[PDB]
Amino acid sequence: MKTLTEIKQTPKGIIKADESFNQVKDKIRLPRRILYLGCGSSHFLAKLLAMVTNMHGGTGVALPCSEFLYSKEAYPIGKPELVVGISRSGETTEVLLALEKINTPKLGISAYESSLTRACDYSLVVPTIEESVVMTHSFTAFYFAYLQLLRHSYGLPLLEATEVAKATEKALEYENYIKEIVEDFDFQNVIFLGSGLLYPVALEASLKMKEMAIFWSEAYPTFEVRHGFKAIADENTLVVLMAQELFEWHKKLVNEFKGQRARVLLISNSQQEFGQDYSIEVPRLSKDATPIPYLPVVQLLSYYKAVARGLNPDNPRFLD
Amino acid sequence: MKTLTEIKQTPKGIIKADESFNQVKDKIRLPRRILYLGCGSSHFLAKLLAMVTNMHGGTGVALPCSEFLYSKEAYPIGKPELVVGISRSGETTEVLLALEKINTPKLGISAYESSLTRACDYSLVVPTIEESVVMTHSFTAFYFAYLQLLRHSYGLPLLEATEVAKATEKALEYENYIKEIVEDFDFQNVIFLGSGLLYPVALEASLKMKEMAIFWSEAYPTFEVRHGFKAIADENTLVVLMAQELFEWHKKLVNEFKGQRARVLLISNSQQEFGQDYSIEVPRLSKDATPIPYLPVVQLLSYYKAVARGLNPDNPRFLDKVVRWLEHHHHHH
Repeated sequence: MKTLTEIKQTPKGIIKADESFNQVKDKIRLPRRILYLGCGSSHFLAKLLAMVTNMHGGTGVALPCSEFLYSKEAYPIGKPELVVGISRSGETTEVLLALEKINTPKLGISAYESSLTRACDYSLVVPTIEESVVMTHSFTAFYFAYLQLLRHSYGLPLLEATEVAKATEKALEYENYIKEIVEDFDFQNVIFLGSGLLYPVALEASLKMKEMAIFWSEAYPTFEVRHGFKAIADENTLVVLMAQELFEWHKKLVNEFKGQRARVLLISNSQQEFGQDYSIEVPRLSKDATPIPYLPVVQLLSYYKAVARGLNPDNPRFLD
Repeated sequence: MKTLTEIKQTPKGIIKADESFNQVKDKIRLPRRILYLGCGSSHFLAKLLAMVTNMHGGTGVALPCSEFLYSKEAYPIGKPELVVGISRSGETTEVLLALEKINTPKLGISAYESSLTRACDYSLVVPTIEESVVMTHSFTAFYFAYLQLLRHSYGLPLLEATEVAKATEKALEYENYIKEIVEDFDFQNVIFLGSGLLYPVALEASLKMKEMAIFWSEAYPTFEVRHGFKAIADENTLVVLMAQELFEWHKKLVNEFKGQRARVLLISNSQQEFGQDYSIEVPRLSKDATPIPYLPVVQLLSYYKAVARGLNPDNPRFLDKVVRWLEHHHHHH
């Protein structure tokens, strides 16, 4: 199955991403104020890219293309120096249409030379090929290429792509364990939790669940979940807590979910024993690269839950 | 049930909101750059307040208080001229914690004089009383109260509280029809849709479903749902599409959901035949005040779905009336 093969191509995708970055690094100088536009997974990727832009001392704003089209007055757009359009195919109509409205320099991110790249001042084509309807390793690949480009543009040191790729290899090693979780626990809904850069990862993981498994999935900033959303967590809920650094509040939060009889998978960059039901540790990376190894974990989890439900994640109902 | 009663108090909340505004209008001038901080319902309210700040030509940013505590560098915060903390009780620990780290002027929005109001430079206290763990009419009252303060600060005409309140009187007259939807369709999940100011209303509605009904509910910017999310809508799904203005893309979207066998409830300020299964027309208002009548409606829908499932929305399982943490990690003495 394509989806699984493509998830497992993640380490090679990082290497391709570094190559794509290198090809464009002197052609494209990312400015400080950047607007990011995408749909579906590419919107959650836009959010991630906006976050790292802020983290490096710029101003990053993301919104869905249709909100830019119909409700831009409601959003803190300001005066971006660059607008980034994102589409895996490069043929997403809404992205093309949003960018047509814009006279600002534009950059297109895609897996293909496409309408999108051909409509922009600049293009970052990351040739991670996916035949699945569901975006997997391309999300991660686009993210890494853009990370390097941002770092290069802001005069920061580059990351070591071999090191990042290796982190995703170590994450993919948890495949058999992830299978086991899906076998051990017949969960009926799932809550993904993350803060900062792990929040868009939570949003994307929850989308993988919807698309691949037609499943009840939710995503929240880590501690925000206590404020009413936790009501839907019980003995049939898996809570996937993702954190780069852990502190006493995460211990309490795991225990609060366990008190409602939910089971907790803790995914972290650091060993921490909070009594969680399941644990996956991924290698520590720089602050900005940190989310990268979490992606193939949640992609594998989503894939195996869809297969358990007798579904084909390569071509989901209703989806183009 | 206190929650029904409190939802029905929405008109009276608008008047009280107008009076809280009048009490502070000459003491507080809102600037152009404002950060909004809240949690749960008050976070979704913060998103609404940020949006109207942008609409009125300022810069409004909103994030959950815990994201400000632990991940603020990820957000386009900038250099706000005012930070607004929101908490119905005024005792939500994360609001106090976030505000303590801020040196800029601070405004507290609460239903009570409280830790929050004491910790801020200025306070917008709106005395809507709610006994339910679930926030309802206080959301709408705080919203209207702040909307006045923004227009006043920005030298704009004030809204007419009386007209806004009558708008919600009309919305509430849909109570019977709302039960009928619930009686009619045993839906197993719900998707709320809205664009701009109606998108936070969609998030809030979907939170009311979680809290009151312990139910599978989702919320999206209207046309964003098309990108993969629509996969979970089938014959067991109610799609609640809310829109001020209605156009051709709205028609195609309705039909796309119909083709998946879902049923559609259309809440709008007009009466158009788009193929929907259910229809609710709410009074038209100024563009910023437009979301106000939609709130009672989705609160009623959540309430009636809860009651049909035999649940108690005044005191949902697990939920805490005030969401708290130990505030000071060492008691200094």
